[PDB]
Amino acid sequence: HMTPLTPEQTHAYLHHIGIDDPGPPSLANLDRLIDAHLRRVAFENLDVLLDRPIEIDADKVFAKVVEGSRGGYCFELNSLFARLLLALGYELELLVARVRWGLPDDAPLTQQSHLMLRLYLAEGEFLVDVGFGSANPPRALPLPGDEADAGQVHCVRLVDPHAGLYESAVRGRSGWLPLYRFDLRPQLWIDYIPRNWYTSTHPHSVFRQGLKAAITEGDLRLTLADGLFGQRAGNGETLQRQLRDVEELLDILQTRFRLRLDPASEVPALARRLAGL
Repeated sequence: HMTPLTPEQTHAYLHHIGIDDPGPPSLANLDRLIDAHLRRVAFENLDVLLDRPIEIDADKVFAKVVEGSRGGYCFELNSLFARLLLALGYELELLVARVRWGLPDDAPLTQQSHLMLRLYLAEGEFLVDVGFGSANPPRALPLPGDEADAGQVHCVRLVDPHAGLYESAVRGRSGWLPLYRFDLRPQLWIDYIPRNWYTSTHPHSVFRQGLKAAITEGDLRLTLADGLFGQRAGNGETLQRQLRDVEELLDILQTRFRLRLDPASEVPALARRLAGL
């Protein structure tokens, strides 16, 4: 069940991401939480690479992220963030999407396989995502946005009114490039159990095939794709560098991505696993 965090949990989470007083529900306050979360809590699949189970129950993700100083992927980060938002008094529904990022509109259908959130504020409805990784938006997106506003590079658009089909997209030269497409059917939390099981254990899951990590630092979105370290200014000049050795990779994970890795029970096994990347 999707129930809010406890007060003690709320406090600790807020402190972890560097917000002292979150203020009452509003778009400005929501954006502050989102921005702080993207800078503190990395998107990462390290546990999947260690063949550790990804558990999505509240207390388990809480302990991993807040108490353990680790990140996770969409079913971990967006569910835990949803529970914080519920505890802060926001009103939301869970949504699910089919991921299209980096695919031509020709490519076949993809699985419903990303969790994101629909927020109902007095001032309008917003799509909220802190768990999409490299291409994650830096703020809450009005649902839908305004395609005529050039400031809105990320934009939610109704693409098939008949089918109630929306996309979260980014402004391209050749048109809008979808991150993912979805309809507005609210989701029950238990229906993400098979979705999470699939991404964490299915041998064809992209999360089992290499390292993927992302975090916001300064003006930049930092990413790792296996040993390739990227820094994207967000309008999209990106500098990239192949990391030289596992030692460099491990140092960057612990510094730039802010991950706490146990020197005995994690780092040695990770050094071996990452060496092939």
